[PDB]
Amino acid sequence: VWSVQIVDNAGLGANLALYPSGNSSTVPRYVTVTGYAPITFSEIGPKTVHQSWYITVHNGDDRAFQLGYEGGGVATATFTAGGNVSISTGFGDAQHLTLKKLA
Amino acid sequence: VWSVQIVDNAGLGANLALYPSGNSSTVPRYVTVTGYAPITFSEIGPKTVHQSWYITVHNGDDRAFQLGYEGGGVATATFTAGGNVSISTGFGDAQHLTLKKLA
Repeated sequence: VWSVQIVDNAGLGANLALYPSGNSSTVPRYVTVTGYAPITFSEIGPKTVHQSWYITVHNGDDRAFQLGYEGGGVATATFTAGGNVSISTGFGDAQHLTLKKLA
Repeated sequence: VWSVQIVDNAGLGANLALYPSGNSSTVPRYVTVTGYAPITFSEIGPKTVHQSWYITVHNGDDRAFQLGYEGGGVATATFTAGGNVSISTGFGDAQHLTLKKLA
C-alpha cells in the first residue's frame, strides 16, 4: 500500500490538492491543479519496475511512468513553477512530467 | 456559481466519487471512477454556449463539451452501464460522454 505526498514549491496554494487525501492504500489517488488535467496514481499493471511493489502514473489520459517501492510506499510529487512536477518514492530515480493545460 | 451532483445508475458504488463536494462555487469539480480517466468540470473558456454562464467538461485531458446555465447552476452527471455518462444543467440539451480506461 502507498500514500501520496504533495510539496508545493510553485506557489499553487489552494489550486493544488490531493483526492482522496490522507490514505495509505491500493485505491487510485488524484493530484489536481486548477486549469490542468489531474495526475492519476493507481495500480494499473503490469509491473515493469524492479521493486516488489508499484504505482502507475497517468498524466491526464496518458501513461506517464511507473514508480516502484518497498515497504509502505510514499510517492512524493514536488511542484515548481511552469507546471513542473517531480515524482519520487525513494526507489529508483525521480521522474519528471509537465502538467497538461485543459483546453 | 454552480454545483455538481452525481447519480449512480451503473452499480458503481464506492468506485464513484465527487471532489471536493456537492456544494456550489466556481472552482473545478472532479468526478472519478476506479480505472478510468477522471472527469473535470471547470470554467475553462471561451464561452461557446448561449447562456450567460458555462461549465466546461473534460473527459481526462480532452474537451468533451460545455454546459450552459442561468441563475445558480447545477450540473448533474448520471452514470449507466458501459461507462456511459449523461450530463445536464437543465438548460439546453443533455450531453453524453463515455468513460475512458486508463491504459
